[PDB]
Amino acid sequence: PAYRILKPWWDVFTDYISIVMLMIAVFGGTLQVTQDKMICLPCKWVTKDSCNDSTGPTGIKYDLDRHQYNYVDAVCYENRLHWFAKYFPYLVLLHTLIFLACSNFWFKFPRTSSKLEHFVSILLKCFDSPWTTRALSETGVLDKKEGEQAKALFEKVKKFRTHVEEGDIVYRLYMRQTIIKVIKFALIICYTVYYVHNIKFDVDCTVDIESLTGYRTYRCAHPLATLFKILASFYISLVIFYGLICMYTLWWMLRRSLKKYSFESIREESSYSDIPDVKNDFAFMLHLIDQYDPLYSKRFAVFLSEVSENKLRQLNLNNEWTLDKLRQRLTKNAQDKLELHLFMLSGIPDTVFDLVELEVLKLELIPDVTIPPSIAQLTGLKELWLYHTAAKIEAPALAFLRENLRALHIKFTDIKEIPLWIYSLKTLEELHLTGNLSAENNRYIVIDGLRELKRLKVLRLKSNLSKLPQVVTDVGVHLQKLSINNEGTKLIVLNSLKKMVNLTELELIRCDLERIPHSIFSLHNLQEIDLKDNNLKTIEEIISFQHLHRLTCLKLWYNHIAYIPIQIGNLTNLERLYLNRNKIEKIPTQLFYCRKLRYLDLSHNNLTFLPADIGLLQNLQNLAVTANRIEALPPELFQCRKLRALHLGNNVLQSLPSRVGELTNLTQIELRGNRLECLPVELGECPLLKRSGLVVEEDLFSTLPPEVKERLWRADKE
Amino acid sequence: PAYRILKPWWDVFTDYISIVMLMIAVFGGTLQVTQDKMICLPCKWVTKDSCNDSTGPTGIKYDLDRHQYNYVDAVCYENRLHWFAKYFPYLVLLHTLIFLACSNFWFKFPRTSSKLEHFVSILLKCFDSPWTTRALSETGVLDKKEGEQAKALFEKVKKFRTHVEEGDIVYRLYMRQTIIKVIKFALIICYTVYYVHNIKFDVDCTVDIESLTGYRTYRCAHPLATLFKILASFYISLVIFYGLICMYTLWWMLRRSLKKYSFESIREESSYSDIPDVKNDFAFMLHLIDQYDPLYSKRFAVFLSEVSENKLRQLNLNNEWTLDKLRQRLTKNAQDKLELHLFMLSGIPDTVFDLVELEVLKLELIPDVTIPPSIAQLTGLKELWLYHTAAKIEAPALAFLRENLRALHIKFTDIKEIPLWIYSLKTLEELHLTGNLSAENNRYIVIDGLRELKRLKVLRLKSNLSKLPQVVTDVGVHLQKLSINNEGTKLIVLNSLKKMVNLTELELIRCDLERIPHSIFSLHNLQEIDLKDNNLKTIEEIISFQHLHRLTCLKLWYNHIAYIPIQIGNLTNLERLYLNRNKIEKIPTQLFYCRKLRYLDLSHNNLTFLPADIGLLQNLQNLAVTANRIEALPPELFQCRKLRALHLGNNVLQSLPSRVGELTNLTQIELRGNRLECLPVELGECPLLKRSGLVVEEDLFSTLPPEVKERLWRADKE
Repeated sequence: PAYRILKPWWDVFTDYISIVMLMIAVFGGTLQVTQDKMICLPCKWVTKDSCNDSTGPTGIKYDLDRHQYNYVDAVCYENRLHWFAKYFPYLVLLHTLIFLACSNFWFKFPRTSSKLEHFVSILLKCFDSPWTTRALSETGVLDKKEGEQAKALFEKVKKFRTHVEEGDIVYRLYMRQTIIKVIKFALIICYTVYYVHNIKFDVDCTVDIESLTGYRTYRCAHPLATLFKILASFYISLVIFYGLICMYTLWWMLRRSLKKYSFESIREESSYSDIPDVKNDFAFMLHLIDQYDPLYSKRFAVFLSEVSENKLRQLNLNNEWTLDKLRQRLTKNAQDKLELHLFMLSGIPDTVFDLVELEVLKLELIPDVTIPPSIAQLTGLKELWLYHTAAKIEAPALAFLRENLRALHIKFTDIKEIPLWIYSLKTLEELHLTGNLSAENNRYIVIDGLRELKRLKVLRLKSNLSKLPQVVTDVGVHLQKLSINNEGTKLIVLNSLKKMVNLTELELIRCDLERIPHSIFSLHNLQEIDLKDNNLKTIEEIISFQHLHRLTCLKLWYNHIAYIPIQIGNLTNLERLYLNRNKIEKIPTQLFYCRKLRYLDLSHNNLTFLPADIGLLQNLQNLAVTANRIEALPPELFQCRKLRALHLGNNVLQSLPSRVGELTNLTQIELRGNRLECLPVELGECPLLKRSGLVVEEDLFSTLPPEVKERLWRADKE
Repeated sequence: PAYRILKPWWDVFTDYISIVMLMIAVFGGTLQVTQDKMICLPCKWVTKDSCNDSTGPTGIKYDLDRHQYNYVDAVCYENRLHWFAKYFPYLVLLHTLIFLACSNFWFKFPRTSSKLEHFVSILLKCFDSPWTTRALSETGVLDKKEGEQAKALFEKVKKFRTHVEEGDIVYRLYMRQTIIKVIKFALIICYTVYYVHNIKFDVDCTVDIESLTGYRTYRCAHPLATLFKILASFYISLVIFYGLICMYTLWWMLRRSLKKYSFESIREESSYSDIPDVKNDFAFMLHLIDQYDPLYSKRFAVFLSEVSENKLRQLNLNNEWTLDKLRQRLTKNAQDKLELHLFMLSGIPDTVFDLVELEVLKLELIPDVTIPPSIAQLTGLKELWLYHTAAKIEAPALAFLRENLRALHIKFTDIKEIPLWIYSLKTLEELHLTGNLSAENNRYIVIDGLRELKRLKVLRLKSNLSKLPQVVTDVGVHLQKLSINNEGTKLIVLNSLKKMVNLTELELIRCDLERIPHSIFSLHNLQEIDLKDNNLKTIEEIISFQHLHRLTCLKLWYNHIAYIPIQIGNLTNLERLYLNRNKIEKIPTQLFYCRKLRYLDLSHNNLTFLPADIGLLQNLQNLAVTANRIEALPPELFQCRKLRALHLGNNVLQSLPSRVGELTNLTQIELRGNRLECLPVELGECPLLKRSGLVVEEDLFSTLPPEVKERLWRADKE
C-alpha cells in the first residue's frame, strides 16, 4: 500500500481538484437531467427575428395548447440553445476523466508499473534495513543472518540499478503525461472561457415550426442558466488551479535535468564521497522520493556506495570467520611453530588478531589489505608472509612490527606492489624477496634501503639477478645465510663477496654461474655452500678451499662434473657432502680420508663401484646411492657401526651381504629398483627395526620366516 | 493486485474501456427510464404520411385534450420510435457484459484459473527468492531454512513445468477469447454504425389512430435523441478503440508463434547453457510475463537450468556439513584407519575433500554423484567404498585415482550402476565385488576387463557365481587373497584353481562345496583356508594338505562334519584351527600332533570330553569350548602356561579345578551359564585379570573369598 511515496504534493493537489471537478460535474449533470426545461413564449410582433417589445391591463392569448408549448420548448432546447449550456456537465466529466487517466496512466501502464513497484520494494527494503541504521549511527555484535541479508540487499540494489538505469521510460512517460495535461488545460481554458458567455437566461429561437404552432419566433427562458454560469465559472477557476499546478510540475521537471541525480548532501555529510551519480530512470524516481522526503533517499544511498559495501564485506568476514574456526585452522610450519594461512580472502578478520598464540601470519592474494593496529594484540607473532598482498599499515601497527617482527616473506610481480615500509623494520632478521627487482635501467634502486636493516641475518633474493647489487654486497658484511635463486639466469660476482667476513651459508641455486666464483675462497667463515643447477663443468678449485677450515656442508648437487678432483682429500673437515645428480664415473680413494662425514650423498650418478676405503668412515650416518650401477659393496663398508640411513635406489644388486646383520645403529634402509631375490634372515635381529625403516618388495619380504615377522608386527603399533 | 502481472497494457486498457462502457450503459438506462417521452403535435396538412410544414400570428387550434396528446405520444413512442433509440443502453450493457466475460473467462474457468494462480505464485517466489540473487551474482553459505525453501521452490518449478508443458489450454483459451472479442467488435461496429443514423430529434409517425384523435400523422420530437446520439457516438469510439486493441492482441498472438519460448538471452548472458526452451502452455505465459516485465522471466530462468540445482545441493551440503561437524563423524574401521561413511546424502559434500587425514571414503546410497577433481586434494585416500552408488568421474580426478587409489569396494543391484572407469585404475591393489555378476546368460563380460589391473592382489567376488570365471583364473596368476562368498550357490571348480599358485588365502564362504575341492591341493603357497558354510560332510582331504608347507589357519567352521580325520598328524604348521558350529563328539589324539596351535577353537559342537594330551600342545593361547557337553576340565588342560583366553560357556561344568591360578598369561575367561556351585579360591592368583576378563553370573561370583574379589575390583581402577 506504499504508493503514496511516488505522489508529490502537486499530484495530491491535482487529485483533490479532480475530485472537486467530478463533484461539480455530477451536480451539474443531475441538475441538467432532472430539470433542464426551457420556458418559451411566442412573439406576436417580430422584428429582425426577435420580440419587438411593442380599461385595465389584460393578458394576451396565444391560443396554444400545453402540448404545443411543450413542443416549442423541446424544439428550442434542441436547436437554439447553445451546446455548451446543454453539455457543460458532460464535458466537465469527460475532461476530469481524461485528467485522472493522464495522472494514473504510468501507475496503470505495466511497463512503468513494474519498474515503479520494483523501485518501491527496493527502497522499502533499504529503508527498514538494520544495516542502514548502523551505517548512519556509525558517525556490540551482529547477527550472522543480518549480514547475509545485507549482502543480498546490496546485490539486489546492484541488479536493480543495472536493470533500471538503462530504460528511461518512467521519466519519458511522466513528462509526456504532464505535457498532455498542460496542453489539455490550455485548450479547455481557451474554449471554456470563449463559450462561457453563451449561457444566457433569455434566448430567442426562430425554429421554423408554423404548421404546428402558428408562430415564427419565440422568446425563451433558461431558468438554470445562472446556476450553470456560476458552475462554469467555478470549473474555470478549478481548471486554472489545475493548469498552474501542471505548469509548476513541468517547470520542475524541465529545469534540473532530472535524468541525473546529485547525491551531494550525503557526500558532504556522511564523508563517503564515493557515491556515484545516478543515471536516467533512476534519478527521476529518486527525485520524486526526495519530493516526498529526503529521508528515504538518504537511507537508500548507503547501498550505492562501495565504501559501505567494503565495510559490509569486512563485517561479514569477521562474523563468518569466528575465532574458534581460525584457532582450529592453526597449523605448524617447517620451523614447528603455530601458522595461519590466509589465501584469497577478502581481508584479515579481526578475530585473527585475537590469536595471541600465533607466531607466523601468512597472507596470500588478499586484495587491498590494511594491517590494523589490533596486530599489537598479537605478541608471539614473529614472521609475516605477504604473497601478492600490498599491505598498508598504520603508525602503531608499524611501530609494533618495527619492534616485534623477525622475518618478512614477500612475493611480487612489480616493484610498485611491495610495501614501502619494509625498511622500517629495524628488528627484521630474515628477508625473503621472490619477485623481480630488475627495474628499468637501475642498479636495483628498489632495495636501496636494505642498508637500513642492521639486524638482517638471512637474505633470500629470487629475482633472476644479472649483476649482484652493490647494496647487497655492502649489507652482507653482517649476513649469516645468503641464498640466491635466479632460475638459471646468468649472475656475475666480480669480487663482490670479499667484503663479507662472517657469512656462513652461500646458497646460489640456479644462478647460472657456470663456474665456481673466485671470491668464495676468501669467505673462510663459510660453513654451508650450495650451487644447485649452476651449469658447472669443473670443481678442481678445491685446492683453494683449504682456506675454509670450518666448511662442513659443501653442497654441489644438481650439476655436471666429470670426476671428483683429488683435492677433496686435502680437506679433512668435510662433514656433509652433496654432489647428487652429477655424472661422475669413479670416486677417487682420497675422498675417503675425511673421517667425519655424516651426510654424504652421491646419488643419480654414473658410478660403478665404491672403493673399500669407505669402510674407514665410522662417522657416516646417511648415504644415498640412488640411480647407481653398484654391483656390490665392500665388506669393509659394513664394518662401521654408527650408520643411520642407506638409500639404494635402482642399483644392480644380486645379493645382500651377510655381515649387515651386525648393524645395530642403522635406522632405515631403502632398496627400491634393485633386482634383489635374497634377503638375509639375520637382518631382522636388530635392536631398532620396524616396517617404516625397512621397506622392501612384498614377494621379497616372504624370504624371511614368519616367527620374526609376527614378533616385529606385534611391536609396530607403539 | 495479484494477477496484474498477467494483464498486459491491452488487457488493462480493455478493462478500463469496459468500465466506461458500463458507465455509459447505466447513464443511458437511467436517462431513458427517468424520462424518454415523445412530444407529438398532429399534422393538419399531410402529404405522403408527412406534413409539408405549409393581423398578427395566432396559435393553431387542434381541439385535443391533454390525454389525447399523452395517448398519441405513447402510441408513437411505442410504434414509430426506432428500436435502437429505445434499446441502445440495454444493448450497450449486454455488449460490455459480454466483453467483460470474455476478458475474465480464463480467470474464472477453474482448469485455467488453477494453472494461472500457480504460475503467478511460483513466479513471485522465484522473483524474490534469496537464492535467485546469488545465482544472478554468480552469473557458499545460506540459512538452512532458506536452503530448504530454495530446494522446495526448485521442486515446485520442475513439477509445474512437467504439469503445464503438455496442456495447451491457456493459449487456446486466450486466443479464443481474443477471437470472440474481435468478431463481437466487428458486428457491433457494423450494426451500431448502420443504426446510429436512426436516432433523430424529429420523427414522423403515422400510427393510424383517427377514431381516437381525428388526425392521421403526427410530427413528434424526441428531446433525448441528440443526447442518445452523442452517447452512441462515444460508445462507437470506445468500441473502435477496443477492437483495435483486440486486433493488436490477436496479431501479437500470430507474429512470433508463442507456443515456443526462445530463452536464449538469459542462458547466454548468465552462461547457463543448459536452460531448456519452453514448449506450449508454458511459453505463452512466459511471453505474457515478458509483456509485463522480462525481469520475472529472468528470475524464473535460474530455477530451470538444473545446474543451479546442483549448485544449491552443494551449498546445502557445505552449510550442513562443516569441517568441525565432519571431523567428529570420522571413525576407525577394523583396519584401524580413518573412515568416512556417508549415508543417504543428497550428494558428496564439498568439504569432505578438505580432510587431508582421510583414508577410507565410503559412499552409501547417494544419488548420481560425480566425484569432482577436488578429490585430488586428498592425500591419504586409499579406499573408496561405493555402496549402491554409480559414480561418474572427470579427467583429472580419474587420473588422480589411477595414481593414488588402493582399495575399491562396490555393492550394486545391476551391472549398469558399477563404474565404467574401474579398469582405468591401474594401481588398484584390492577389489571387492558384492553385487550380481550373473548377467543375462553371458560369460561374465561385465568383469571381462579385470585383467587390466596389473597390481590386483585381493578379490572378494560375492555375486552368486555359478562357476569360477575364466577371467578370474587368468588374473589369479599374481593374486594373493581370493575370497568367494557364493551365498549358498553351488560352485564348481573342475580344474580352475591349480592355475593360481601364489594365493595365500582361499576363503570360500557359503560356496556349497560339500567337499574339499581336489584342485586346492596344487596351491602350495596357501596360508589360510576358509570353508565356512560349505556343508562339508567328509574332510578326509586333509590327507593331501601336508604338501602345503605354509598352511597355518585351516578354518572349517560352520559345517556338518562328524569325525576329525586321523590324518591331522600329517599337518604340522597349524597356527589357528577353527571347527565351530559342527557335529563332532571325539577330538582325536592325533590332533595334538600339531604343536604350533595358538587359536584352537571348538565351540558349538557336540563334544563329550577334552582329551588329556592337550598338555602336549604347550603353545596354546586361545581355546573356546563354549556350548559343549564338557563334563569337567581335565587337569592336563592347565599344564599349558601361555594360554591367554579361555571360553567355557553353556557347558555342564559342575566343578572347576583349584589350580586355575597356574596360568599367569590368562586374560579373559568366561564361565557364564555353567552348572557351577563354587569357585576356586586360587582364582585370584592371576597377575593380569580384570572384571571384564571374568564373565560369570553374580550369584556364584560372590562365593569366593572377599579378598580376591576386592583385589579384582582394585585391578579395575585403570
